[PDB]
Amino acid sequence: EFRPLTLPPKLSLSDFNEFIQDIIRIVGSENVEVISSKDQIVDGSYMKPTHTHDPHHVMDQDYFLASAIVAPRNVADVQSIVGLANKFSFPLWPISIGRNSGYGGAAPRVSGSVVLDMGKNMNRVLEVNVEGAYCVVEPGVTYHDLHNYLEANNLRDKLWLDVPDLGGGSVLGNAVERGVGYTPYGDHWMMHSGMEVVLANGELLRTGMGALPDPKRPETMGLKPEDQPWSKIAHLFPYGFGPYIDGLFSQSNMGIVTKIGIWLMPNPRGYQSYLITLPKDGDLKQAVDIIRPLRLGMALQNVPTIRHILLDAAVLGDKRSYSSRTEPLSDEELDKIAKQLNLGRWNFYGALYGPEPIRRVLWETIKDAFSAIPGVKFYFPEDTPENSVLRVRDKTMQGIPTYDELKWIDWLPNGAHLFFSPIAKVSGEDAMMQYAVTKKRCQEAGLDFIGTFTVGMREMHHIVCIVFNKKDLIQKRKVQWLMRTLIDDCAANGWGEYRTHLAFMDQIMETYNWNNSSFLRFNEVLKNAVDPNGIIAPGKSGVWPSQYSHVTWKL
Amino acid sequence: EFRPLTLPPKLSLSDFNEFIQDIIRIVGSENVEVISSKDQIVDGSYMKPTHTHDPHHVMDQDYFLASAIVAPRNVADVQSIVGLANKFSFPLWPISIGRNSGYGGAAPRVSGSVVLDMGKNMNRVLEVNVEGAYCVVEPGVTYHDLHNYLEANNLRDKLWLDVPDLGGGSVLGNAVERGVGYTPYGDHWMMHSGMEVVLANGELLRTGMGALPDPKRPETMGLKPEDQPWSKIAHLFPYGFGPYIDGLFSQSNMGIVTKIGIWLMPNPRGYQSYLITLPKDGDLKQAVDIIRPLRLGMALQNVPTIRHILLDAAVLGDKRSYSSRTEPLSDEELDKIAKQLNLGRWNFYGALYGPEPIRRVLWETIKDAFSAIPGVKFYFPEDTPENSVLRVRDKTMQGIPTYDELKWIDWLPNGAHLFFSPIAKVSGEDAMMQYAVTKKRCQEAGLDFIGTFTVGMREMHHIVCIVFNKKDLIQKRKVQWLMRTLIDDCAANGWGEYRTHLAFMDQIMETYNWNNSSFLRFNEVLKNAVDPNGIIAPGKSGVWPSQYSHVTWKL
Amino acid sequence: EFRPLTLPPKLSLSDFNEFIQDIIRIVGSENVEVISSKDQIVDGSYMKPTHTHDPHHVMDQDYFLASAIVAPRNVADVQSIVGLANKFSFPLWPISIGRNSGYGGAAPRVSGSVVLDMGKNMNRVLEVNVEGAYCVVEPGVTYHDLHNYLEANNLRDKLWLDVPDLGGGSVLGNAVERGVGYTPYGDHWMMHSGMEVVLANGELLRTGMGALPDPKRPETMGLKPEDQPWSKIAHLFPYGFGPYIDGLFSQSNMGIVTKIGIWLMPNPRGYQSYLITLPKDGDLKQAVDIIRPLRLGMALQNVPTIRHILLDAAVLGDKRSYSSRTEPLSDEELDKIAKQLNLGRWNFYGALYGPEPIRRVLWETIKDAFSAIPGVKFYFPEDTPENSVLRVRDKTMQGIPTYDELKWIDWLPNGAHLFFSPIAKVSGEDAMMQYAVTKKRCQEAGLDFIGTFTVGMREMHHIVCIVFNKKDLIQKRKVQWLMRTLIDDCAANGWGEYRTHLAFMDQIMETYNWNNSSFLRFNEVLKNAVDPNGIIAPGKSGVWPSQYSHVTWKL
Ligand SMILES: *Cc1cc2c(cc1C)[n+](Cc1ccc(O)cc1)c1c(=O)[nH]c(=O)nc-1n2C[C@H](O)[C@H](O)[C@H](O)COP(=O)([O-])OP(=O)(O)OC[C@H]1O[C@@H](n2cnc3c(N)ncnc32)[C@H](O)[C@@H]1O
Ligand SMILES: *Cc1cc2c(cc1C)[n+](Cc1ccc(O)cc1)c1c(=O)[nH]c(=O)nc-1n2C[C@H](O)[C@H](O)[C@H](O)COP(=O)([O-])OP(=O)(O)OC[C@H]1O[C@@H](n2cnc3c(N)ncnc32)[C@H](O)[C@@H]1O
Ligand SMILES: *Cc1cc2c(cc1C)[n+](Cc1ccc(O)cc1)c1c(=O)[nH]c(=O)nc-1n2C[C@H](O)[C@H](O)[C@H](O)COP(=O)([O-])OP(=O)(O)OC[C@H]1O[C@@H](n2cnc3c(N)ncnc32)[C@H](O)[C@@H]1O
Repeated sequence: EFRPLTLPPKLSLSDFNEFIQDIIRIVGSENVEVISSKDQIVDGSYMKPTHTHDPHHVMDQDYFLASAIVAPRNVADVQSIVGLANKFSFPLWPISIGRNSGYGGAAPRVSGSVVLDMGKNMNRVLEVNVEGAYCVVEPGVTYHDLHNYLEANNLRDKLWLDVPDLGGGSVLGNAVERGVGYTPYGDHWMMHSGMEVVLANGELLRTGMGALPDPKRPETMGLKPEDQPWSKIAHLFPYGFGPYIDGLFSQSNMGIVTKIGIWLMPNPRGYQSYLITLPKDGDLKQAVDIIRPLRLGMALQNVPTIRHILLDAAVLGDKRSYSSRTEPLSDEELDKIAKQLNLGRWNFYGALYGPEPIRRVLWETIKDAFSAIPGVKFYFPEDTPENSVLRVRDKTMQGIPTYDELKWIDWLPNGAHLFFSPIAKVSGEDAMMQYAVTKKRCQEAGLDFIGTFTVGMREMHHIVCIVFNKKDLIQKRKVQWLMRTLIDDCAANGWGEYRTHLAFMDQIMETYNWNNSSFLRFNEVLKNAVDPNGIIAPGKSGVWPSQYSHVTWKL
Repeated sequence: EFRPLTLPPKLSLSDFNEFIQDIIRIVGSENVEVISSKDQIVDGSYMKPTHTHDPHHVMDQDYFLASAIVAPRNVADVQSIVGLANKFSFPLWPISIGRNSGYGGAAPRVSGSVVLDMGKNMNRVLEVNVEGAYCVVEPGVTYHDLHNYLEANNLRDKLWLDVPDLGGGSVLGNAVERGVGYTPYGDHWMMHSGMEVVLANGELLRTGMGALPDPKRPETMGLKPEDQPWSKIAHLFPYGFGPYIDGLFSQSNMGIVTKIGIWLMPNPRGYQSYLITLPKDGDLKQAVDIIRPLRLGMALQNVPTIRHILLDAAVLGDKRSYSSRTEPLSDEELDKIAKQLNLGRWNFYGALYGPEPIRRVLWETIKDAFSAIPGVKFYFPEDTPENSVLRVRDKTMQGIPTYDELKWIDWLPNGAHLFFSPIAKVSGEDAMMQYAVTKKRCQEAGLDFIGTFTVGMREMHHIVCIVFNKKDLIQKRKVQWLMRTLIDDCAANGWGEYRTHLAFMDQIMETYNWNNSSFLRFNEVLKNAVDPNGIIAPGKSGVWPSQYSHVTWKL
Repeated sequence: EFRPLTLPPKLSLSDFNEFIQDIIRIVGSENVEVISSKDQIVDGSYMKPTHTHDPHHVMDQDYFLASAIVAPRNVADVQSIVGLANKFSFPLWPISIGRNSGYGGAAPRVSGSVVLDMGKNMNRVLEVNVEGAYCVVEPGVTYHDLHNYLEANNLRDKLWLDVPDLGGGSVLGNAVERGVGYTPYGDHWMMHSGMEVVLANGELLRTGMGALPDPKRPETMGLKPEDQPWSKIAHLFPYGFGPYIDGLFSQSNMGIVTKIGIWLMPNPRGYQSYLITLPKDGDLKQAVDIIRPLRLGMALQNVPTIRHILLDAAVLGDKRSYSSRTEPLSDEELDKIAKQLNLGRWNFYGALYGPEPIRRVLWETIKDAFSAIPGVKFYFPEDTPENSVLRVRDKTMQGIPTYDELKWIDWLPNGAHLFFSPIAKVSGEDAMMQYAVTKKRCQEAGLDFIGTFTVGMREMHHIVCIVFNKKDLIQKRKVQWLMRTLIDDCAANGWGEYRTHLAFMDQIMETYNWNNSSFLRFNEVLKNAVDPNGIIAPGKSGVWPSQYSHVTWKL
């Protein structure tokens, strides 16, 4: 409790101690973990994450690190700490889950900060409404939970989730992060309606229609604002009236979110998952010119994703279990692998939704569509092996949370994922053009290119999956080089990343430099006005309170 | 030029004069119209709007009024004036079109303000890209234009708009206002990607991916930031990286928008409009419980709208041309009218989109769906008269801009529309429950209830259409009473309005009072930080720069 | 001493401790009670009140609560603490008595505050002057005391008090609260002349003529300002010269009052109390049209009060001792009760004052007046039973303090009074019109309407007496609902409450919203200027120092 390994800025030890003390004096000694010595070395697991730092560590492991961690027990709690963080100018690092792995996990941008483990005690499914087809959750509600909640309330037969590759993340955190999932409810952020947050001054706020208060009633009298129910329309319409501010709340540091309204997808009455294996590495090109109008025409239902063989392969076994060769794999061993598995070089998964008479037609147009690609082959989970990736993806394209993809995090003995994610047009050319670049460097990096193009409706997210050995300093540096390098090129070409690890937020935000950082600047102004003190997650999205030296702080 | 009828606050005449002078000294005498005497009495037309005030005037006609008007010729212009408005603390009232009729039109919230007729000279279709299925426009681009643009470039066969009941409004303004249209691209605001605005400090900003700058090239050298092209992804992905600020830009006074990226809907390959007449006033109830899961299942394509007989009737002829009776019409004369027209009490229009094999099925489920409603009857524009509303709605549900609905603005000799628009759940009950309230007051008001429920996907917008005689002070007051009254009740019931005339922004913003105006307050803080001086449209969405007395200002 | 259960805002534990320490270091350990654990559960009694909170608790019992309590021993003391409250920004909650029960008692608006038990040691009758017919008192002087003081100085034969229903309250506190009593000296606040208060800066002030200092004299040399006598005219004329500021001192948080000049009523030379029972519930109507011109003509002497049967009945026995029926009593059981007691539905008490030749005439006009009401019946305490309410009221209408009315606080097993008190015109219509509303809700509330119209000379105070069970959370919520509900309606009708419990000060102050809170705003400005720090009773009368989030604070 007395002497963490790292103080936040300008902070005195006594102050830390007092601050930390009052905090124990509220959330309970149970709710706080002070980080006193390096024996923190304990990185974690995906099963039970470390909140102190970056598990997959690229910089010094100990580089981005908490001074201590706090489990607020309830909103009022969050409110009080904000007060203290304000009294002492101790800044906070709020997190729901811990899982922002491949992005930094629980590690705070600024070291010596306070990690606000929000999900610990705030695990509630506040509500699930069928007629509205939505749910309301706390940070702590992981996807699996949100799911089991449905199962145990026999709702599955009426409403469905939308999960990301992994089952464990916070439904809530992922949404503010603007994460991605598979069904037609894939765009997480967009699926929200009505949120709540403890702004910096410690004041509570609820968005959109969340502002229009539920009328009064004998049963609702005297409940803290926090515990008050919401208005009817709160979660069925996100806008409200006048300035639509929710966005200041995603991937920013404008506030601490306590709750959120997530739309649920009504069981559609028909579902069919599949694969369309692509034979040549260059097929990736025509496939896109293909996938393009189908998605826009909505012939393409959920989010199409087109996987690189190894992703699947890695999902399948370690790199070693395929070729004990320190260098990266030859254009040739892939094909060999591509065949060993019955996959392509490129591997397109999707799903059809609803009444079969329409699923049937759609498939015709698609199946019929991808036919111009030679050696193309179509499948249904049944037409494939038991360890089959497509197997998992079927649960996936239907809200069922897996955990199997993690295994690809295993390719290299010390696995640590990291993802580069320039966004590119749905153009086979551009897709190809992008890729070339990406791969080339992975090469240069001593790296196996590994990645996928998830298809947005009018844009495409290229996720370069960089595993790397968390213990080989030589490689990690190679990775940092690679990273920052790719960032530069991408932008050189006009492609921005849309999400990133802690260590690159800056470089990333700077790419977005039109008219002289005009945007960053605007932002700063707003962060200032609202977080006069910088307590809330300074450095996020590379945004810094004036209290922070851009000089001492950026990277 | 010398002596407008109204000065903005704390402004001296000399100052006005100097301010106004320098302004002529840039935009040209052509670009400015000084409002010197009441002979402004000239209200307008929909064909060529008055910018000085509120055409359909509820308060004193002259109540909300410009001191003068200015047509910025180009962005730099807008930038300079901002400077002047800042030099003199003269505030501005930016408008694209002029058409915000039923909301106030060109009338500025604060009188003596400067009306910034943005659309006058900034009429450009900057771009339309087919592969992206989007366009980029200036305030001045009205819908008809955006349309004729397609026609004259033979694009109609590939891309389609999404219009509101009327053809003339600014595509751009309507979007920031969060307006509504008919096709599946009905949600205007949501269809935007990449915008540009002159913030208050006069600095330019482009959102999302608009921040990621187009790489350099010999042909783009030396163009003002304003004239620079955009990045590839600029208009195909709205988010960018870090804080998603676009929303601060809709229905707010955070900035002056110069341009915007609007998604275009690719010609779908099949379209079928229709009507399903509802016989009993109470049918409105079951219809909704009906429409509800179809929209969520997406069986329901574009935005369903369920019209009250009179809307159609009024679209059809004046109230007099149906019953010279100063009082409002009897539950009975309607039915009589409902029959005279072949319509119902309630009248549901929609459209099917794409390949007939799917249109066909959909219609079955729908046609098949509404069958539980007795006396229900289905139609295609062909199955109806030539003056038929459905005729117009077919052009409408397909991006073709009409002008015919205006005629309903004619019901009462001096027609002036005004709309009340509580938002309610897609629940027949609630729908009914809402309505009751609404109508009851229209009664009390000496008013014909006239309205419609446009169906949002998970919420429903009830548009009460209040015509009223712009010259009968007795009635107008009745209307104000009605208004403010309805506002109170609605909220009493938990329904917020989402858009409103100038004269009620306040009352409206106040309904949104959860946790003590927590939201309004937050907003104010942001407006402050960014418009330290209050020049930009103070009072909008009922948000006021501290420079403004809430005491002297609210209503 | 070390760890109260609640800190005031932004306060650190060490600070509390230091603050609390210095305070012990002056007023004595005897004078302070630190609130360390929930074992505070001890609500109290009317005989010896709890200062920590709200005895009759509507919100969480523990909702509004002290951090500790302090008994300043003398003014200098009050002055020093003010200093400390200022040094630490610890705010204060000053109280004389503790009895503000049905309003909150000793509970501070803001929890974690310091309760300033002023009356503990400042119990003095500083003076009673016969020729002036006034007295001067400290907070601690309860009414009984002020009375016994007269008895033991044989003054009763020359001067008389004016008590409220209860004997125990602070004569002083009740006056600043603008309380009410029975004789012609019923308007407490108005009976004051010359007061003294420790303003926020810790500086002492004496009002009106209190400012004109008593000339110097050998015997008065060197006495603290506090102990200095007053000028002659100090207590016989309230105004002084220039701005009449006393009012900033009643029901506000502009200062801590240490003393006050209260006018005494000279024994009048004749007194006769009585009752005029009203038979029908609707008699209440004509009675008022009756009582109206008599009061204005002054035929009506003291404050007439017209009681609802149950008040008397409850004064008489518990509800159970009349009808074991969880629901509220039938219009019928009342009449039955009304008869069981010899009372009416409505029950008008009063008194005649002075020389019999005039009392005699008055009574004629009155007796003669109420004769138009059928079944009307007149009485003198003698014409009634021993447990008779009128018995008590005779002592009452003559300054003699009872304690018997408390028993009505007993109707329901866990008794807790609360009072709603819209003010209405002296119009039988309005009176009736008001009542209807009030009762209707009590209904809805599962509540027995219980109340009375005390007649002001040109306005009438309707005191709805809500008992309710302090342990039944279901009911309490019902009460809050009821409350806030009634508040809304009343105002809907144009009736304001004039006094209220802690938990509604806000809702109440907001009703008073003419011209946009113009008044509240003005007030705030003044509180600001004078209590730059907010230490003095923030939130009172719903007025909050800018140091206080209206967002975090209101209700
Ligand atoms: C390891 C991994 C990650 C991954 C994968 C697959 C694997 C094997 N899939 C594949 C993928 C990856 C990236 C992209 O772009 C697409 C696909 C994912 C997937 O399919 N879709 C995704 O969107 N992400 C995937 N990820 C990444 C990762 O698994 C997810 O992003 C997790 O959901 C993140 O973890 P979680 O524990 O939910 O978040 P947490 O550690 O709590 O941090 C959230 C961040 O947001 C802010 N924040 C969080 N909570 C709050 C609160 N309460 N208030 C305010 N802000 C909050 C913080 O800044 C925090 O840093
Ligand atoms: C008369 C009428 C109106 C109408 C109708 C039908 C009729 C007969 N239909 C039916 C309807 C009405 C309301 C609702 O809610 C639904 C349906 C409409 C329709 O089908 N859908 C609509 O969304 N609106 C309809 N309306 C209302 C009206 O016709 C439209 O809202 C117009 O599009 C508004 O006029 P326009 O000329 O485009 O706007 P303008 O006068 O320029 O003002 C825009 C406001 O927004 C801000 N703003 C505008 N330009 C800028 C710029 N450049 N920068 C910054 N802010 C800007 C301003 O605050 C301005 O006040
Ligand atoms: C329980 C009850 C209450 C009651 C009753 C009858 C019963 C059974 N009678 C009937 C009645 C009730 C309400 C109304 O409107 C009319 C009639 C009362 C009566 O006949 N007349 C009344 O005026 N009130 C009656 N009340 C209510 C209650 O009994 C009285 O209001 C008491 O006199 C209040 O208690 P007391 O102990 O005197 O006050 P205290 O707890 O010290 O608080 C006073 C408040 O004023 C401010 N304040 C107090 N002291 C100071 C000092 N020294 N400086 C500055 N401000 C001070 C504080 O804000 C404090 O909260």
